[PDB]
Amino acid sequence: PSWPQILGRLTDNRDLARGQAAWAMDQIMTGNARPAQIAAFAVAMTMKAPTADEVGELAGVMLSHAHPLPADTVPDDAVDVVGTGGDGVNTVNLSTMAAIVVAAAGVPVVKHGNRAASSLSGGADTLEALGVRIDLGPDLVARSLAEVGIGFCFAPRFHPSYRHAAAVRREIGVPTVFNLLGPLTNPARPRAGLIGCAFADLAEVMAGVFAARRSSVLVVHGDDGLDELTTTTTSTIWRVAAGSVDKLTFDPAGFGFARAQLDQLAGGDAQANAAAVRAVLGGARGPVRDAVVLNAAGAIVAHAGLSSRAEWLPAWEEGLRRASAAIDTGAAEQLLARWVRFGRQI
Ligand SMILES: COc1cccc2c1cc(C(=O)O)c1c(C(=O)O)cc3c(c12)OCO3
Ligand SMILES: COc1cccc2c1cc(C(=O)O)c1c(C(=O)O)cc3c(c12)OCO3
Ligand SMILES: O=P(O)(O)OC[C@H]1O[C@H](OP(=O)(O)OP(=O)(O)O)[C@H](O)[C@@H]1O
Ligand SMILES: [Mg+2]
Ligand SMILES: [Mg+2]
Repeated sequence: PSWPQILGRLTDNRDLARGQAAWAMDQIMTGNARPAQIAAFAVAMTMKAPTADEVGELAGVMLSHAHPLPADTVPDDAVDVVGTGGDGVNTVNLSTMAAIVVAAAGVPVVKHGNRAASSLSGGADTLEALGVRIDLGPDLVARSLAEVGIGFCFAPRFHPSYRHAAAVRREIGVPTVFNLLGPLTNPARPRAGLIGCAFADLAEVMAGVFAARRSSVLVVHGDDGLDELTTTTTSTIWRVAAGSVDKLTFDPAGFGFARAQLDQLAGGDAQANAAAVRAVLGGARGPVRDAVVLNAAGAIVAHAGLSSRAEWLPAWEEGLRRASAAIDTGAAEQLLARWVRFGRQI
């Protein structure tokens, strides 16, 4: 296999042969690819229309190189709440806030995350500003998960070999298939997730990757563009269970949610977004709480889907009760405090 062969096949608008995407990602991850080759590959794959098989190969290589968590430290029902980013909206950190709430409801959360790429403050940035340790290695993440109920896998800590691809990703500015890989490469490999995708035309492919792994995942794209379940309008959900993908449209109005405006969800710097987390966890009502509860509920629905018995509407009703209760009882607020204390005590 070679760069001219793979790039030629992609530029000819052909799906790659089995193993080719994997070979390429492996070249990229082993420092053997020129930035020009990485960029050509990312761009060519994106414009060809990536297949689930191809993206799966990419994510598989990354996982094969990632730092794993210690044996038997991640429960079978752990969940992730993470998105591609790239929605261009600069919101409050909805996935991060939802993840705290989900963990406080008693669902084990191992969240994959990163700093901002285009937004003013990404999940990792806001967590850091809240006093949460984002730098923990495999052993200490496993401990955070066991002791606090949530661990955060900072992508750079667990995927050091991806630095070459990351550089190119940042240099070229344009979203590509690489923008899908974060949510697909949680090194703890949780089997459930609420997974945001900013790119409507790539969400189905993301869902196919999770389907191949037999994860229970809702891949979500707000019809306003959010890489989250939105409250401003409907969201498209690619529902993954039992190895197949179902496309659904989701309407919060069905659950008594009032329509919000996008600017009601707007974010600021790390300090402002940290303040927004504190506000929601302290019981402040309004648009941000609503979107947090909705997304927390969706992650709980993904978790419910790990069972073959799971029913969609009962799961949403239970997810919503559980997310609201986790905030209202103070569990979410306390969990954050305990998470901060945990990190200060290593
Ligand atoms: C130094 O910057 C980094 C170090 C290690 C990893 C990553 C990284 C940057 C990005 C990124 O550019 O956002 C990134 C992304 C992404 O969303 O592109 C996805 C990933 C990553 C990384 O590893 C897991 O899957
Ligand atoms: C928590 O409840 C769930 C979580 C995740 C997925 C599903 C789900 C429930 C149902 C369901 O309505 O029994 C469901 C159905 C269905 O049987 O209509 C079909 C699917 C699904 C799901 O994902 C792939 O295609
Ligand atoms: O700068 P952007 O490309 O727009 O990305 C914004 C954040 O979105 C993704 O994280 P994540 O979904 O984990 O959560 P946060 O905003 O939602 O809570 C990404 O890793 C960034 O941290
Ligand atoms: Mg998000
Ligand atoms: Mg977002």
